[PDB]
This record gives sequence, structure tokens and C-alpha cells, in this order.
Amino acid sequence: FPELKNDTFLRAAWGEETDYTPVWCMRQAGRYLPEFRETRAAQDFFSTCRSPEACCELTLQPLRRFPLDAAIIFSDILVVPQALGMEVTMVPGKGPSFPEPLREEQDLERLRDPEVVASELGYVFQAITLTRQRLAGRVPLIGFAGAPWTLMTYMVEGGGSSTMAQAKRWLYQRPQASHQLLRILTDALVPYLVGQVVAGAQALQLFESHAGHLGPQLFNKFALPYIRDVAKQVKARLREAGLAPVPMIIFAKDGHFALEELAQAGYEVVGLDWTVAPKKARECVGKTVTLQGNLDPCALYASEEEIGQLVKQMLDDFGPHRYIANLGHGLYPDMDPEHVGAFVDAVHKHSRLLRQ
Amino acid sequence: FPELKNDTFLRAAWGEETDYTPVWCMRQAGRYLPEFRETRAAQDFFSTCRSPEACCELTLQPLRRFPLDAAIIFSDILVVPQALGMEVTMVPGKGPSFPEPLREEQDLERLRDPEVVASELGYVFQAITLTRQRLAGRVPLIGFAGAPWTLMTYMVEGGGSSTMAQAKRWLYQRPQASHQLLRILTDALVPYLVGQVVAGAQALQLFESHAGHLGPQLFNKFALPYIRDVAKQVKARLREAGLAPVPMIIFAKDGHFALEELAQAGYEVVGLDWTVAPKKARECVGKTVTLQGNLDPCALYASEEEIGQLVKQMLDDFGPHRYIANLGHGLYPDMDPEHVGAFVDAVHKHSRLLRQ
Repeated sequence: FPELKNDTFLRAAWGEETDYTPVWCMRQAGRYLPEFRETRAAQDFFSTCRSPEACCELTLQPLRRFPLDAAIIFSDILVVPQALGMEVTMVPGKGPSFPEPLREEQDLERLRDPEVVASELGYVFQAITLTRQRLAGRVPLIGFAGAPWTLMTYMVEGGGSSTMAQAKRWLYQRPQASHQLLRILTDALVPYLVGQVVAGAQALQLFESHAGHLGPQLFNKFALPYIRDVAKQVKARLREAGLAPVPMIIFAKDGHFALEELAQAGYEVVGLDWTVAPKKARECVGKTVTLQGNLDPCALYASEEEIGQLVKQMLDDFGPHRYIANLGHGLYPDMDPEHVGAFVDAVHKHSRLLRQ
Repeated sequence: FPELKNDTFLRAAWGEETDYTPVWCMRQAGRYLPEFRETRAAQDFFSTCRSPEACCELTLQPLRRFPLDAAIIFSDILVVPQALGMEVTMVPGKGPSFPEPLREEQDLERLRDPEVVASELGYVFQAITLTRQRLAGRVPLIGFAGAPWTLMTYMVEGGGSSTMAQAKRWLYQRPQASHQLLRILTDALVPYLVGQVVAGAQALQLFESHAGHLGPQLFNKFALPYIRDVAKQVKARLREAGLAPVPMIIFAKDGHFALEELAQAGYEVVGLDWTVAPKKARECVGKTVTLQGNLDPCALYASEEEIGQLVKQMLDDFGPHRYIANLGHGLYPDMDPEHVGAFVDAVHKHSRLLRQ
């Protein structure tokens, strides 16, 4: 692989001082880019996903527009449940969905042995190697997957939900089968994530997007143990394979109650949503971890000038140490690329200014 | 009006010691009751709402089942935007919705002067008087309305949303028109809430269900000032009318970041969701306010025995002072009434036991 030229993101992730605050955006490869829709029209989502060249191209697109300090592989968190044997249908404009979600304990029988998932996801590994080669060391490449509880919500709910009532019903009514499902997911994620690194990923992000539906008690029983197992086992397996561990990020959307624990869960970086105050997250996490975040994506609806001021206040609150700038959630498909540019520019400019 | 016989809920709300922890449930009049669906089939929601006798009956139903320490008037938070001149359609099984949501600043012109809203909502007042008479002082009656920002989300989004992207787009792109809309809502809520009290309501709850989509900064600009204005003006108007103020509750779903401020906003009671730890909410709010909550409604999917244990731990964490037991959100329409009963019984039994 080519030698990394700009490694600011990795240094910040490992806790080291840098000359500026590195920045990237969740969903930087997304529908808000015109070129993204054009390329995705090659067929329909999961049917264009299967092509390494396609996923590479989508990954690179944002980097041609903005001087982002990292690329994230274009994929979907639903590829893991799919590789486990669930069928996904792609509703026209309505998003990826399981038309036959898991509904009772017996439905677990349909799933592949988690040990074979990595081999099902070879195309993803190929897309990572390719992207790493094509970036030619410009910036680091981030691999990613959904966290076990989050993946469970999708598998049980079938898709999106405002309550997660069906999923949490499993936690309360079917606690043993839930633990079994969560172990299967964990057992599949570990080889998938190690594979991403072997294929060329230089950092990993675990997305726990549906954390906030659980209170502290359910989260500690059913989400945390597996968040901890993923990091522990990924690290072990990489060490054994003679490879360098990579910085790992846990993002827990709506997870203010968990932050203190999430700082002790074996991850270099805790990613935050916009509902936690930066200084208060710093209290919860301590000095030992890097924070990432946390701009309200909707803030990008404001004027470039306003975006500039909002970024300045965000940076002032985080301080220059142990910080990777990002949004608090992915970019929405109706955002202006020029405003995304404004966000990237302002992080760079204000973080250098703050340093002086 | 008949003299109140059991006033435990009011005493707890004003901060006084009681012999047990009083309990009620958000959506205690809801689809989980068989008798609720039967009565609601008289026509379709907002068309059965118009009848004082109907709303009275729905209000009383849960009280025939369980020894709840308060009744809450059966209504919908959408009656205020409707009284302001927005049309609601009732999608078959899909819920109340605005088919023509507000989309630009000009749409504000369709709205009635907030000064006439109370007179549009006479049927609600009549349903409160009737219910207060029929309860004959058994337990207090709670009036309620949606909080200005929450009402705004519904009016702009048209209904439910996972991002509130359209609503928050208004906050960032149309800040002045948003402030104007929020003032109209405030100006309508104040006379509506005073009217509920004049008609016989003995406590008021303001529902800020869509708080959690805002971070601290947007919340302080666009939600908090109006939450404060509602309480301030409601109190002033009641004093002037020669009436006793009632305990007022602010419920801010997903509002962990706001709790400290919400304790200073002029409300006797702060209602909490299940994602805040009771002891941590107690820190945030101090000794001056009563907390209400906060059981995960989904916990009612567990066994009666499990519900019992979960209630015990909740009560232990809250402590006996300044506490009204409730769920952290409304009951879901697929809950077992026997499990709701288990929750009520366990609050009563364990709170007496804790006192000994």
C-alpha cells in the first residue's frame, strides 16, 4: 500500500497533538452529491454495491470536492444481516428494508453461521483494497459496520422505527433469544471488521445509531457487553495476524447516558451527536479518549457565514486536544454541497486560528 | 365542584410528603384498552372528540380498571393547530396528520388570530367540566397541551418525523418566521390552558415531545423561552381571575441536556423519559422541583413479576420525596391492561414498603 501523506486524522484519533483539527462527515458519500445519484442509477443500491469499482468511485467523490481529512468506505450497515441470510428489498425512494423481519425465536434458524459472513462480504474487502490503492495515501481510509444492538433493531423491526417497540419487546419478552441474536451479530462483525483492516482500512467505526431508545439498564445488559466484545476481539485477532491495530470509534447516537461507560469500552474515539454539550461530554469521558463530532447536520441549512460562526463556537467548546470534527449525524440528501464545503473550510481555518 | 377526596398527586406535585407515591400513565386512555376502541368507533377520532360525553367516558375508563391517582383529560395535542385553522385528516390506522403542512413563511397567513383559539375549543372545556363533575372528587384532573416547539414540528412536518429536518430547516433558514410561529402558538396555548383550569382542571401538563431533536443551542433559542412564557402567563392570568394556580408539569422527551434549565422554567414538576437515570436527574434539577416518570413503557412487555422488580428499583432510585411515578412515554396500543395494573399496584405497594 502507498505511504500515508496526511495522517492528521489518525494522530488526533490516537490522542496526539496536531497542527489543525481534522474533519470528515458521516455520509460524505451520499445523495446530496449530484454525482452520487448519477453513479447509483447504474442499478439500485445493493445491486450497485456488489461492484468494487462502483463503491470505490462513490468513496472518492466527496474527496474531489472537499479537502476532507479522511475517506470512509461507501457501504451500508445492512450488508451484515444480508450476509447472515436476510433478504433486503430496496423500496423506490423509501430506503433498504427487510420485507420478512425476524419475529420470533424460531426465525433465528434462517441465519448463516456467523463464521461464514466474512467470505460472503468479499466484495466489500475488494472495494477497500481498491480504494486504499486509488487514494494513494492522500488521507486514511475508515472501515465501518453497525453495532450489534443497532443491527438487531433493523432485523426485528424490518427497517426504521420511532419507538423500537418490537425490538425492545424482544429484550423484555425474549431476553435469552435476544442475547443469542446479539452474540451471532458480534460473532459476524468481528471477522468482518478484521477483514476490512486486512483489506486496507486504517480506522474502524462502529455505528450504534439506535442506542437512544434504550435507557441505561437495557443498554448495559444488551448493547454495552457486545460493543466491548467487538473492540476486544478485533484487537486480539489483528495482533495475532501480525497486523497493527487501527483506531476504533464508537458512535452512539442519543447516548448521553452511556458516554462515561463508552469511554471505558476499549475505543480510541467516542463519536457524539449534537444533543450533548461538548464540554459536558468532555467531563463524562475524561482525558483518556478522543471525541468526534458533533455539529447538527441541519445547521448546514444556514448561511455559509452562519455555518462559520457555529463551527467556531463548536471548536472553542471542544478545545484543540483529542478532537476530530464531524457532524452529529449523516448529511441529509437535500443539503447544498457548497455548505458542506463551508463546514470543512471553517473547521480548518478556525482550528488553526484557535491554535494561534 | 365536588371536594377532592384523594389529593396525593397534588401534594406530591407541590413538593409535600405523602403516605405513598402517586401514579398515573401517559395515554392511560388509549388503544390498549378494548373499551377505548369500541367507544372510538362511534366515528373517527377528531369526529368523536367533538362530543363532551365521549371524551368524559374515555377519560374515566382507565380509572374503572386501576386505582390511578389522577385522571388526564382525553384530547389530542393537535387540537390547537386545528383550532388555529389547519385541517387534520385521520389516516385509517396511520394517525392524525396535516395533509397541507406549513411550508413557507406565507403559510402563516392561513392561521387564526391566537386570541380566538379558546373559543374554538369550547368542547374541550365542556368535556373538562363534565369529567370533573363525574369524577366527583375521586382524584384530581389534569389538563394538557403540546408545547410550542412540539406543536410547530407537527404543523411544519405534517406529522411524525425521525429527523425533524423540515422543522429545523425553518429554525436555521427562517429564524424570524419561526419565532413568529412560536409566538402565535404561545399566544394560543395560554388562553387554552387558563380555560382548562377555569373549566375544572386541577393540574396542567405541557408536552414537549420533540425536544430531543434540538441540541442545547437551538433549544435555548426556540423552545425554552416559550416554555417559560406559557407558565409565567398562565399563572398571571389565573391570579388575576381570582383563581388558584394549579401545579404545572413540563415533560421534555429526550431532554437530558435541558433538565437543569427546565427546573428553573417556572414548573412545579419536570417529567422525564426513561433514558435519564433518576439519581442523575435529581442532581440536574436540585431539591426545589418534583420529578415525574420514568418507566420505559416497553418494560410492560415483561412479566408482572419483572414489572414489580423494575418498579422497585425505579422507586429506590427516585427516593420517597418530590416524586410522581409515571412511564417515560405513553402506553403503546399493544400493551396488556393486566400489566398496566401490575405497574400501578407495584408503585403503591413498594412506595409504602420503602417508607417503612
